[PDB]
Amino acid sequence: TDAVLELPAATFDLPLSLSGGTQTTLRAHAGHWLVIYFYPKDSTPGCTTEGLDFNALLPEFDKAGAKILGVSRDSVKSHDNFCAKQGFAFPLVSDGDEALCRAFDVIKEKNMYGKQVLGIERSTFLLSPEGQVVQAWRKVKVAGHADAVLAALKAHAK
Ligand code: NA
Ligand code: NA
Repeated sequence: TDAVLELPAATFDLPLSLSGGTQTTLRAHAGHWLVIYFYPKDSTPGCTTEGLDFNALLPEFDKAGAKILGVSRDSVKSHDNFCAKQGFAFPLVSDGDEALCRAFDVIKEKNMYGKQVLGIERSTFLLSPEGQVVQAWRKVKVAGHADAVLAALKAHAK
């Protein structure tokens, strides 16, 4: 009833490779809120701005018991380098095979260059403590975004 997106059951058990060398799963986050933000490419201007914006709000997400995950299809090593350079204190998922991206339907097509071109569309989601996707943002405008996500989280967590 309150879900805005339905994920295949298997999505929650996908092994998600993280920066730092461990794996997580969405089911492993049961019991707390999870923010999942998808971005197209490590170490580019918009993606760096977005990551820094979430990083600055980490104590506010903590106040709510929430965790954050950033997601792109860059490698674990790329993610480690991005986290170290920028000082990120949350993990990045290396979704190299785009399994998580496809589950959230963030791989979008554009007719460009006389081709059908597929790529990650910047998108964010709020996953409840019981694993429901209760809010989505697609074609994300980076400016103001992390603040808006935090506000929405607070409103939902009540
Ligand atoms: Na970087
Ligand atoms: Na969760």
